[PDB]
Amino acid sequence: STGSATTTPIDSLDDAYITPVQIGTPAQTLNLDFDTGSSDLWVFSSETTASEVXQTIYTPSKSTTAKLLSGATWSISYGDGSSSSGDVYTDTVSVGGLTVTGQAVESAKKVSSSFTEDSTIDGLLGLAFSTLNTVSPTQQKTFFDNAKASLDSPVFTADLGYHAPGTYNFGFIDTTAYTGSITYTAVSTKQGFWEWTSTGYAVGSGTFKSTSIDGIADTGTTLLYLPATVVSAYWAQVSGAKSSSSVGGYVFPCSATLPSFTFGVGSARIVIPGDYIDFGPISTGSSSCFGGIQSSAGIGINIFGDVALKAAFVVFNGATTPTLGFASK
Ligand SMILES: CC(C)(C)S(=O)(=O)N[C@@H](Cc1ccccc1)C(=O)N[C@@H](Cc1c[nH]c[nH+]1)C(=O)N[C@@H](CC1CCCCC1)C(O)(O)C(F)(F)C(=O)NCCN1CCOCC1
Repeated sequence: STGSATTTPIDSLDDAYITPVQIGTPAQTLNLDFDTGSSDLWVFSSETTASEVXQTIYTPSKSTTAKLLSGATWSISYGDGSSSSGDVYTDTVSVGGLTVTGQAVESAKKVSSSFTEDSTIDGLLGLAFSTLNTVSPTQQKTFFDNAKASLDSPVFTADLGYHAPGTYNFGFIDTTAYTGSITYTAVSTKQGFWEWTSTGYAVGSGTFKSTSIDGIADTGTTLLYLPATVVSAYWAQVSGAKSSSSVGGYVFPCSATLPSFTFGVGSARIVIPGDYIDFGPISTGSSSCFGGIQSSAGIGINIFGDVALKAAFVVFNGATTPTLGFASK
């Protein structure tokens, strides 16, 4: 089997991307943030404290296929400080026409304020490795892990758009969605992520520096977070750019024509166009824009988030020894 679903930016800044997910019988359609940096499928629900709901909710008692997973609970927090917790059902879940039975659906009893505040995100669908799942006492498998037995190939692909709709595919590689060929690189699962080592980088039309960059492919992070020295080298080529203590990163004049940023995948190169690195105005109508490449020093891990991923066609190869593929597009 295969599935193919459209993923859409939630706002004008490409802050996040949502993808429809059908849960239960009859199907309840929720828009979830597909997140290759975590491993829980959790939803706003009829269980969620009412004052914390502003979203479409899952009601397990309206689904004939929902089963309570007795004794199971979950609690998660994210790098940006947000959190949620609750209890666990198994139910039928479909993405893009691909159906899994027995998927753990983590029903939120409570959600943090940033979740309440974002009307567009009805929950998360984690796509990192199942070892990061937060259900206790027994961790639960991701949607991808449960799908692998039936998929035509144990893969999924991310084709995120720049201010445009894009696609998540499960079980096949669409050869018409990219140019050139895919280059694969090794993945370490020791921290539960799609963690890999980039072979280096270049700024604009300058030289490629072969300094290894260990980081994670994370569709649930907006920006590209790289080592301080790399980020400094990038913004050195932007004459109005400076680090802003108060705003929380590099800011630059919105009228700048930004250089591209190239990262290495083995011998291959993925080029992020300059305008992808313009995240957007600090506030509507500002003359200052926030950079899309920021230092990873505060977060402690390099993150190839959406600014990077949306420049590529990305293959998450979940064979027993997983790998990550990148192609230009
Ligand atoms: C506006 C912004 C200044 C650019 S922002 O950083 O706040 N944008 C958010 C995404 C967002 C956009 C719009 C609406 C709501 C949320 C962002 O990029 N958050 C990252 C920031 C980050 C990463 N690292 C340090 N900081 C994040 O937490 N991403 C997680 C998923 C997000 C959470 C908020 C809701 C949307 C999904 C994440 O899962 O990708 C993660 F990898 F960063 C992470 O937190 N992974 C958790 C892994 N744990 C390990 C232990 O086992 C449990 C799982």
